[PDB]
Amino acid sequence: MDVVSLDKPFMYFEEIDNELDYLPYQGQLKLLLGELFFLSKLQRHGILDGATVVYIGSAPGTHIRYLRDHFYNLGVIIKWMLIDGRHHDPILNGLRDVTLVTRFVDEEYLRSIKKQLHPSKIILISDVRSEPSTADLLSNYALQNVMISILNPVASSLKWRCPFPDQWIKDFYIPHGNKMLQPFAPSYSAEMRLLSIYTMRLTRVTKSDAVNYEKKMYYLNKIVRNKVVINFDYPNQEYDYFHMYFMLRTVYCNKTFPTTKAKILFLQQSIFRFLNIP
Ligand SMILES: Nc1ncnc2c1c(C#Cc1nc3ccccc3[nH]1)cn2[C@@H]1O[C@H](CSCC[C@H](N)C(=O)O)[C@@H](O)[C@H]1O
Repeated sequence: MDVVSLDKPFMYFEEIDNELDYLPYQGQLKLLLGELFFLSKLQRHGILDGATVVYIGSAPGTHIRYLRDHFYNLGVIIKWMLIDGRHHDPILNGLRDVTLVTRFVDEEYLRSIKKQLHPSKIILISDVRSEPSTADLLSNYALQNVMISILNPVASSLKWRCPFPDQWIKDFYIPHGNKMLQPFAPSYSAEMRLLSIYTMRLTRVTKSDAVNYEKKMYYLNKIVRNKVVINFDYPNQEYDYFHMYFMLRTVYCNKTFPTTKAKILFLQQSIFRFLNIP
């Protein structure tokens, strides 16, 4: 891995500044970090407390247990509602504050869960997916807009991977938000998480945006993520660990540590141990 000297990683897609012509249970780690990042940002904004997290497409959702235990141990009052047609990981069983729902959501069912949660704050996390086609994605993203227009969450994190330019169909619309980059994504994934705080204006996505995404993400996965951050004071200086480190320092802990590095190391250790990563 070519060596590089960096002050910070790319945290949002907008920050990628160049382009190029296109672990065990790593998937749970990718979800866990981005959702710890998203929910920790909401905690900083004082809006996570008293909210209800509605996670659609949450199964098996092994990592969600770590998320709940994290905020439960910080004293943050959160109710979870995990909805999926598939059965969740049994490690999510027996938690009074976690509600498991075995159902594929449609418009009608989004209306009813809104009814039963209103007027409580809703935080939406979506990871629904139906290799997928461009029509599958357009259906998925429409459904996610339908989640926002009906559930009207105070914040959302949405699965967001633009369709490839060579499989384009039609321009579509997605919510405004920051496009959060995911460490420990698959080697050449172009998926981000669309993070939005609502104070919902939609954005047109065009075929040129699909070209910009494909090239920016390829540069990120070929060049950026294969670097060693040699100034990085950490047991592992590979970029994805550099990237994970900067996400993890937005996380709160009841425990006190002598240094920030000691805090990130403890958190990473905790996360890997629960996910059974060496
Ligand atoms: N409507 C839904 N509601 C809820 N969950 C849904 C869906 C959905 C769909 C659909 C669909 N196709 C249609 C075709 C025609 C008409 C209407 C249609 N509607 C898929 N999923 C779940 O998304 C997960 C992705 S992996 C997450 C991984 C997870 N985040 C983890 O932590 O491991 C899977 O577990 C899957 O079961």
